[PDB]
Amino acid sequence: GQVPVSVNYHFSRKCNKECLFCFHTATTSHVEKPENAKRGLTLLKQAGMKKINFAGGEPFLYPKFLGEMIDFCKETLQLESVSIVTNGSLVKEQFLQKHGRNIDILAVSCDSFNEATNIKIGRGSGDNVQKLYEIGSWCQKYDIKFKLNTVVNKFNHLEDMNDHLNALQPFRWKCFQVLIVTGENDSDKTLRNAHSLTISDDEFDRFCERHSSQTCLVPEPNRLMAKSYLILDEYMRFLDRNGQQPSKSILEVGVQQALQAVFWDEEAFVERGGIYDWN
Ligand SMILES: Nc1ccn([C@@H]2O[C@H](COP(=O)(O)OP(=O)(O)OP(=O)(O)O)[C@@H](O)[C@H]2O)c(=O)n1
Ligand SMILES: C[S@@+](CC[C@H](N)C(=O)[O-])C[C@H]1O[C@@H](n2cnc3c(N)ncnc32)[C@H](O)[C@@H]1O
Ligand code: SF4
Repeated sequence: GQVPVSVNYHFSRKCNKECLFCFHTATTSHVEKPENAKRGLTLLKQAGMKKINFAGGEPFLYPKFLGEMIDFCKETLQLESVSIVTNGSLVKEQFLQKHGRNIDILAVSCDSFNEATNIKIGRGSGDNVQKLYEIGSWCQKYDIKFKLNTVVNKFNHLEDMNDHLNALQPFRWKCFQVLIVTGENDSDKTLRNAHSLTISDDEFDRFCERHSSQTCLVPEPNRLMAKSYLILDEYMRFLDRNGQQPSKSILEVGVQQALQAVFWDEEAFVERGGIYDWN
């Protein structure tokens, strides 16, 4: 069986924002009890997990749970890399002061540095860029690696972000071609429809070209993003991200049997840079 070296745990689906492309929508409000999440994280560690990314959903809607899991994953499990990805709006300095020793990487999602763009996308009410710079400075202060995630879409594919990126200096800048996920953002029956925001291969490439002097840039065209992640849902089942049913929960059948039920393109994972110096 595959070794689940780097795992995204979408532990909640609730979110405070309305990004028009969102591919992990608010279809439930279930979250595992802390004791059960810690058991699941323990099984993943024992199966060879090195890196955990907390996602959703917006993680900072659940700071008590998130802090508990981050402290556990570093202090108890001794994971090599504990990461979070957040829209940044609800992050407070106090959280990084309290839990910063246990956070390896903090990724903030900001798709543009024109505040009109972030508002039209539906992520922001006009303070995302300001908040991003603030979080950048806190990571500096609390010894956290600072990472930026950008979705390249119809509304921002012509933008030039170089001066900002030169000011921010994240160690890692993920540039995702907006991705369609069956059952999440692919019709008018779903909570989103991203079809009107999708871009050509050539548009995505010209964006990456515009930013070719950024050595932190990590591009992810649809080909490399689609099946290259290990994704646990709010019940700690692995998701196939293609319309297939989830696995059974790792808490019910164990990691090996759960992972067997999904496809994970390990060739894609390596090629996109999934293994890196993540502490
Ligand atoms: N088909 C896919 C592919 C990816 N994702 C999600 O998209 C996000 C991408 O965020 P990123 O910061 O790239 O995740 P990490 O795993 O932290 O990336 P890396 O280790 O490469 O820095 C993750 O939450 C992942 O689970 C998804 O929901 N569906
Ligand atoms: C679902 S969000 C969860 C964490 C948090 N709410 C945030 O937005 O950072 C995880 C990452 O996927 C990105 N993402 C969301 N929808 C996407 C899509 N359709 N295609 C590509 N990336 C997308 C987000 O911008 C973010 O960087
Ligand atoms: S991508 Fe936007 S809508 Fe989706 S979970 Fe993150 S902030 Fe919320």
